[PDB]
Amino acid sequence: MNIFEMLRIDEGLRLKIYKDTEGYYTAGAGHLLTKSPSLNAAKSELDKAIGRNTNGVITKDEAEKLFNQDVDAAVRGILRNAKLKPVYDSLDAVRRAALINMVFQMGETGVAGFTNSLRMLQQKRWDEAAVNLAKSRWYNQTPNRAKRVITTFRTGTWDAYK
Ligand SMILES: [Cl-]
Ligand SMILES: [Cl-]
Repeated sequence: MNIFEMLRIDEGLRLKIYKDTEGYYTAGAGHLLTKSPSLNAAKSELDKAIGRNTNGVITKDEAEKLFNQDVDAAVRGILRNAKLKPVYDSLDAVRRAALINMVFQMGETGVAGFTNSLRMLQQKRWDEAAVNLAKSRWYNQTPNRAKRVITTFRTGTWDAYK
């Protein structure tokens, strides 16, 4: 298992514009297009991201390319973030993937906000961090996925994904 396979299970991969769990226009593997309610604006962003008039439809290769870029950007976002970097550096490989997943889903800013959990993860207090992470809108809105990421941070294994 790895970050790509992990996120592939969490986000899926749709070749048409769709609405995410929050009702926003997205495409591919969780690639957010816009928070605006306009399909047009969505199609515009998609074409600009792909580099062609897509008409709301992309191929698998195109989806995968967006996916790769998005994973690379999450990592780089983590490394550039003063609050995130230190945590990431302190973790083992499986847990780093869990942190990438959260960032991919909620953005660098969102995650940097779990101040207390981050401190706990950095201290390797696994069970504590898991309980703290669960007291959040994130867990209440997308519980199954949150459970999967949380168990990952708790156990340091891919069990929740196998
Ligand atoms: Cl883009
Ligand atoms: Cl869920």
